[PDB]
Amino acid sequence: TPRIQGLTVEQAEAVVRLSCLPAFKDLIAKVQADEQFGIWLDSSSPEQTVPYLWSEETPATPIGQAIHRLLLIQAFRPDRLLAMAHMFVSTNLGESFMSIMEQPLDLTHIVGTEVKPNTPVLMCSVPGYDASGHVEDLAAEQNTQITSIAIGSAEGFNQADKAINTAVKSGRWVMLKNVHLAPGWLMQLEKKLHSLQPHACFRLFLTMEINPKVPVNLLRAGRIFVFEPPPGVKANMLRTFSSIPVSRICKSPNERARLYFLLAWFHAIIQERLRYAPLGWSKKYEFGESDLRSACDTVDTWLDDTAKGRQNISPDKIPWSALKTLMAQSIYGGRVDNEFDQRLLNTFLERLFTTRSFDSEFKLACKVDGHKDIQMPDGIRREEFVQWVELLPDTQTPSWLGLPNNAERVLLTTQGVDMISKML
Repeated sequence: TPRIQGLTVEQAEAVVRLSCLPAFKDLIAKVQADEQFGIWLDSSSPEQTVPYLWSEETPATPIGQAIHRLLLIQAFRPDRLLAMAHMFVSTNLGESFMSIMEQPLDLTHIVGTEVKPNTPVLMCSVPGYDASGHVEDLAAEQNTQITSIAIGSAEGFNQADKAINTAVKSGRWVMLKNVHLAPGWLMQLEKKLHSLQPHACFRLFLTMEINPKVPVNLLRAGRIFVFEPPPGVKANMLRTFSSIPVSRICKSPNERARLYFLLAWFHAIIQERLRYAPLGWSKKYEFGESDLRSACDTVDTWLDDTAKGRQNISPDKIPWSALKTLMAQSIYGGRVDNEFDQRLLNTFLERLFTTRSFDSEFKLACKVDGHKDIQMPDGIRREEFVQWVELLPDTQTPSWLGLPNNAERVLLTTQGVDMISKML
């Protein structure tokens, strides 16, 4: 592994890792002859501007050029490997091959026609996301009665059996909540379903969170439907503001809405900071909806005790140290194991939760991309806050979190080496 100027040791190792094939015998010579090679290495999207580095004697096919680009990128810039696998499959299978999935999933016709009656609609949902909105939208759009139930008891078992016996003849779209908590009942449902003769309009939605306790034969005979919470600080804040009711945030005093906005921003920034582990947190915790609910109850009761029904209080009147200590030691620092992670949560709360965050000068996230800054909306109402989070920029660098801007890059290169291993 030599030290090529402009190439890292890993890049030279990957050059050796591909250099057993006659397309790139003199790839070191080609790279050292390419003057704009460093500029291309610094490019934001190098896939569309791959320089001519493959050497051959014949006019190569577009698939050959695409795989030459893939070879060179795994040599040099492995971060863009997933996006150029996207355009590589676009090269040899059409650009509209995956254009349905870089697009919100059209569930309606697919579940109405492409799903067998005897194959239940496996309603997979990652924890933290609830997909009952989709089945409610479907039920509203066909305008028929739907029995959405929660399976958590023997009475729930009996009602589920009665509803299944009704729906197997009525042809109904029936959703069964949190079925992953009863693996034995799920096994019973599957082994009955394999012998069932369902209606041509009857399908079962099995809303589950990711657990390895599910029946493998149900996964055999199931129409899997995996969703995710859409990535984005904006998406997390909109989800938080959709879950939080309007009355609770509009209730007096008028700084309660600002405190809830601070809570939503903090929860969104930590939850988005989970997905860039290990640099965000040293391990993946579960900052969930119950954690947000505990935080909301804490701030609600402490602000109620402080204000005692006052329609306005001073920015210095708010128990900032009380909320800081409750967050860091009981709400979100309880699951924190390492003291380094505890200190990190403390520094988040020191920056965010303070009395200095009620003026126009303060910034929610300093040095976004080194030059831009984000400032709080000065409105005092939930409508103004939700308008500010609607009108946020679509771009979201890791400096929004506080991670350096190359956090997305290191996540991409870890995803690329995982792509290599998973396809191996």
